[PDB]
Amino acid sequence: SKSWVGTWATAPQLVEPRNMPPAPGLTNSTLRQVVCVSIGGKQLQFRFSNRFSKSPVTMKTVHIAVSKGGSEIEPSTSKELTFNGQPDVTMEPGKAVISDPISFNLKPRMLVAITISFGETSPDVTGHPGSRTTSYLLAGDQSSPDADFSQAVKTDHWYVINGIDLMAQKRAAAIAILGNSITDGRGSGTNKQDRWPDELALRLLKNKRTRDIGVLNMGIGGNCVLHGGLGPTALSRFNRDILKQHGVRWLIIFEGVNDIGGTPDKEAADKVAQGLIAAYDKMIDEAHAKGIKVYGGTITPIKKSFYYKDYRETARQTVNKWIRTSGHFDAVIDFDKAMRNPKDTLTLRPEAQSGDYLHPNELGYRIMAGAIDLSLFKE
Repeated sequence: SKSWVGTWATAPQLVEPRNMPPAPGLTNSTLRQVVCVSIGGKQLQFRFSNRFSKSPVTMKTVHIAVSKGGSEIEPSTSKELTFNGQPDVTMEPGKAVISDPISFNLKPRMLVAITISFGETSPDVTGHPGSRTTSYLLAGDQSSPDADFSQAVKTDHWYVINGIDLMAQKRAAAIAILGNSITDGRGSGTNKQDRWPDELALRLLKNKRTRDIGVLNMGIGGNCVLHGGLGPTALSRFNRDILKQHGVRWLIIFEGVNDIGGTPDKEAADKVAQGLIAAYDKMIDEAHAKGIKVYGGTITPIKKSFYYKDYRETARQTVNKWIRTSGHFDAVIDFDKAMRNPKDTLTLRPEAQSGDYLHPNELGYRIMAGAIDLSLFKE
């Protein structure tokens, strides 16, 4: 009568050199990370990824606890994870591991501190650079609940952690979201957990009908759908990051601006527009074959940003016209109409953007989530 449903996830990639951990590095060190769940529950599993590493990675211990802000925890809440009964586990190159199930009082929107003490690690690190959240690193094995991190090395990235799922009855389900920096939260507040999917999670949790619906943010900063970009492309990662999640009954696709932004002329931009349309249809069909409904987000404005060219704007309009009028998506989430300036509809609302006319700010992400009709998520 219960099955696993995702409550938090982050999309993995190979970490670029500029986003690598500062000294003292992960090997033989202890890393504390904070995540903000959506739905709550009582029995959890934790997922860790080595998908983009070519060496094994050993976690000597992993503890979970309620975060009190910053690097501090509520120590009476700390619990150790196990992997086939043992505290330590080694992830094979390119593979993930899932913890044994663990009882934990997980409340909606709880901040969970995950503390990993590592043995040997891989210099090609699997992680999520755009965490929008500070992590804390100490040399050595410092896994005690009373360990002092107040002075740990700060790094605004996530490493290794991949998901939290919980056991839930049939009414619980999750929304998975595929996107780029506009979804994983560039322009959102660091440690404020206020990316647009967070704002959606908050709206769902306060609406009694949707209170058991979780949110899985699979945005990747700089991501492309078709080719290039940062991290694996959306097409490449679709099976892992979307189809293999637990309890997903809806997918939001909101991605493609980076593909358009990378084009050097009209012919390349028109080709990208058609490629994006084809990619959307492929992903829609694959999700439908797994019983998942698919909602399409219109690509938001680019004028006044570094990406703007007249031929790129034409491609953006071609894509948005197809999203709005093809009927291939099960519904349309019109982020473009929510975010565009009423007085200059080709640009973002000035007060709702981060300064670059491409990435929204916190107000903008609130506006975006507020524009989603919650009746799209029914059981």
